Amino acid sequence: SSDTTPCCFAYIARPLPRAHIKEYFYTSGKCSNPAVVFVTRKNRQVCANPEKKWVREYINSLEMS
Amino acid sequence: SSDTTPCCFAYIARPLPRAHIKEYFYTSGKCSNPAVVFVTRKNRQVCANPEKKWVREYINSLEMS
Ligand SMILES: OC[C@H]1O[C@](CO)(O[C@H]2O[C@H](CO)[C@@H](O)[C@H](O)[C@H]2O)[C@@H](O)[C@@H]1O
Repeated sequence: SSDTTPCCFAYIARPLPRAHIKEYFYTSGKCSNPAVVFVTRKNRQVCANPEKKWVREYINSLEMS
Repeated sequence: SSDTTPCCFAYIARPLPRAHIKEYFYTSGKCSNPAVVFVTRKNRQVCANPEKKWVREYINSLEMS
């Protein structure tokens, strides 16, 4: 794209409360870091590390319904 | 909110209409590519090459307020 695209340069260090998260997306593969961005129920966006167990677990849960 | 950072990975190929732009900013030094972002009246964030004459001219005009 010739528009900006979001990248993550820090990850949240501890799990967000699951119940506060309603969506996720992956940042572009063009970014220097892989990242998951969780979207909260107050529509905040939070960067997280795909390598972490809780992150993969949250993703699996979000795809379950 | 958001802890993502906007980055640019391609530049618009032709000059944006000057009339459509309401401000600019430089992308973060965290991003791998240097870029100017022109923000349009409808809030597009368009990436532009800081080396191009039209980009520098537009910046200079925005700084004149
Ligand atoms: O139009 C969608 C998309 O394009 C950007 C470009 O970075 O993000 C994409 O990057 C990768 C391609 O490397 C794709 O996974 C994916 O479509 C996007 O993350 C971005 O402007 C836009 O989101």
